[PDB]
Amino acid sequence: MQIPLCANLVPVPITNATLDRITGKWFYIASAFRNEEYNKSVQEIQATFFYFTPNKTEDTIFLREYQTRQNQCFYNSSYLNVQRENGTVSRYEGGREHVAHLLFLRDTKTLMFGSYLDDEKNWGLSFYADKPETTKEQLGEFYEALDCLRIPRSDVMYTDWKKDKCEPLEKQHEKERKQ
Ligand SMILES: CN(C)CCCN1c2ccccc2Sc2ccc(Cl)cc21
Repeated sequence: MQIPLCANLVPVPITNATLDRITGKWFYIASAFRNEEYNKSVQEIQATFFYFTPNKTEDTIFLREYQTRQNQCFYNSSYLNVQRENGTVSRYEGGREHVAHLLFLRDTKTLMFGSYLDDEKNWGLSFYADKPETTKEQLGEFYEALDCLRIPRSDVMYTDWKKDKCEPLEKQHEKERKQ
C-alpha cells in the first residue's frame, strides 16, 4: 500500500475520542465511486446535512439526516451501528444493511465515508465537513484520497448549498426540540 498517498484510506479501530470527534452537524460536500448504481443515484443529491449523536455505551450513532433531492427535503432518522474493530459504521437503506468505513483527513473539521473499499471495481469516497463550503487545503486532502483509489477528479459529484431545501425544516425541528 502506497504511503503517504494512501495513508488516510487505512482503517483503524473506533475509539470514544473518535466518536466524540464525529459528534455534531456535518455537510455532505462531494463524492466519487466506481460503483455505477451510486454514480447515478448520488448524482441526484443537491445537498445534505446531518446530525451524529453517538452512544458510546451501545456502539450506536443516532442520525438525523436532511437530504435535498428532487427539489425537496427528505428527513430521516435512524440508529447506526458501529463496528469498532473494523472501523466501520452501518445503517439500513432500502431494507438492507449497508456498511461504510469511517475515515479521516488532516483537517479535523472533515471526515470521509468509504464504500466498497475492498473492491477496486466498485470503491468510492464521500466527503463531509462542518461547513457547506470547503477550502483548497481541505479539498486537496480529499482529492489525494481519490488519487489513492485512482479515481479521476472529473468523476466527482458536488453539492450546491444554495439548492438546499431542508434548512426551513431543520429550523422547525429546532423550535420543537427546544420548546
Ligand atoms: C452513498 N451514500 C448512500 C453512502 C454515504 C455513507 N452513509 C453510510 C452508508 C453506509 C453505512 C453507514 C453510513 S453513515 C452515513 C451518514 C450520513 C450520510 Cl449523508 C451517509 C452515510
